Amino acid sequence: NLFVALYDFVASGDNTLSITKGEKLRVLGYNQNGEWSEVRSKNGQGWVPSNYITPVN
Repeated sequence: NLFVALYDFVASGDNTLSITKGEKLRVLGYNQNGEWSEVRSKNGQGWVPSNYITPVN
């Protein structure tokens, strides 16, 4: 189901994705240890730290 950004995140190059607080996100998957999440947003697709997002219930 759908996700939201909890904080602003500035991409640090590579395939990380900048997101801003309140932004809607779709979660595509997790990394090798689960601490990063691959997400799809308006700005596009990339990785953000998992603790920056929460599923909306």
